[PDB]
Amino acid sequence: DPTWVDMEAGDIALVKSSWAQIHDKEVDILYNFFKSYPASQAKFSAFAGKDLESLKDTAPFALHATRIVSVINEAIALMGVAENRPALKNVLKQQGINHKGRGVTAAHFEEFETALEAFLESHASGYNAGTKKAWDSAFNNMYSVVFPEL
Ligand code: HEM
Repeated sequence: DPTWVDMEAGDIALVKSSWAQIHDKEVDILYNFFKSYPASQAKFSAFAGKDLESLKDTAPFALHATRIVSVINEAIALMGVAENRPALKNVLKQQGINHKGRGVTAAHFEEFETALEAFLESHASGYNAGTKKAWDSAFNNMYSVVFPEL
């Protein structure tokens, strides 16, 4: 599994600022994920077997979208400060523990990354190779803690 490599401060800023451009698009982020990975939608109790076009703009869909984004928001808020590293790692570890119980794989997390990258490329103004590199570094570090729990 990946090895943690401390992020540069500028890369942390690139993640926080590009995130801020999409974090109020929770429903669209979830829709993009399930559109790109229908097999992931099949794992969800509220969504399996339902038509994705029907699910958008319903409360159960916004509810799950908000839950995911709540955790991402917190994790990204905890980045950049040494005294917050234990708290950040505990958020990440708990998500790994919780998802282990749901049969979610390392590749599934990478699929979520792939879809988010495409969404950031579509919606974050000024997205470029540096933005991509910064998120790659953030995901590497997330995986270093999450993958061993899966
Ligand atoms: C950064 C990525 C992700 C985050 C932040 C996240 C977060 C969450 C949260 C907050 C919940 C709600 C229950 C709880 O609070 O523990 C949840 C449930 C769930 N997640 Fe994720 N998740 C992520 C990625 C994934 C991936 C890649 C999959 C695989 C397809 C997945 C599948 C599920 C399933 C099946 C549930 C349970 C739904 C249910 O009980 O009906 N998650 N996740």
